[PDB]
Amino acid sequence: PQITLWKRPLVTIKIGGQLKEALLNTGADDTVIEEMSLPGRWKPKMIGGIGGFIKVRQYDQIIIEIAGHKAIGTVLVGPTPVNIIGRNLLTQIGATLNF
Amino acid sequence: PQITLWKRPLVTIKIGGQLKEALLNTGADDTVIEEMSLPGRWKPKMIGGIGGFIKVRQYDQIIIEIAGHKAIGTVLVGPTPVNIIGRNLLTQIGATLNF
Ligand SMILES: CC(C)CN(C[C@@H](O)[C@H](Cc1ccccc1)NC(=O)O[C@H]1CO[C@H]2OCC[C@H]21)S(=O)(=O)c1ccc(N)cc1
Ligand SMILES: [Cl-]
Ligand code: NA
Repeated sequence: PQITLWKRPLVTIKIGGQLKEALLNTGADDTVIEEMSLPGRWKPKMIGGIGGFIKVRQYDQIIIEIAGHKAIGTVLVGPTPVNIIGRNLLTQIGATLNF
Repeated sequence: PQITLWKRPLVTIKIGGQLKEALLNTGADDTVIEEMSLPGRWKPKMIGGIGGFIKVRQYDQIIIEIAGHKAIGTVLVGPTPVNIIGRNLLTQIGATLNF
């Protein structure tokens, strides 16, 4: 796809069998999803956004489908205003910015 | 150009006579720049993301040069940790996400 930016670049994702909406976010180093259950152990992470730093749960090697594209990588879980797909998974699906 | 997302998509911008580095941010509706003076009227706004909200000044009809391409639109000025070029200006330079 070639996605223009007149609207939010929202796509459907699938994680743990569940469809969710998420924003493709070139401004995010990391993928951050709202509270949900994920398998395995997690490790601590602090991430800094516009308003300050927060604690999140870091899960590694999570299978996620993004707009029909398969990715396997790190997902952060915490109080984000919207689910965000960051560069760690945008690279896996081959996304680029073009102008 | 085509910008890969292995690293943060940083570009040079010219705004208010000043060169700055900024992040191309498809996850942001509005452009937000670190504290600086801009001409004309403004009004206060609150914007929020991970870690909460910050108060900014909203300036309308500001010209920015983004990696060489001139665009005009609203610029928010405030204590953002990173200068961010949001969709409101990315659209004007014809930026798309491709995968
Ligand atoms: C949270 C998003 C819905 C919205 N944001 C833009 C977003 O891309 C920020 C943009 C950004 C980038 C760096 C620092 C602050 C904000 N990225 C961000 O918080 O990413 C976090 C997850 O990965 C980590 O990598 C970057 C910080 C972490 S935001 O900065 O909160 C925001 C809200 C409204 C406007 N107009 C502009 C920005
Ligand atoms: Cl267009
Ligand atoms: Na103005």
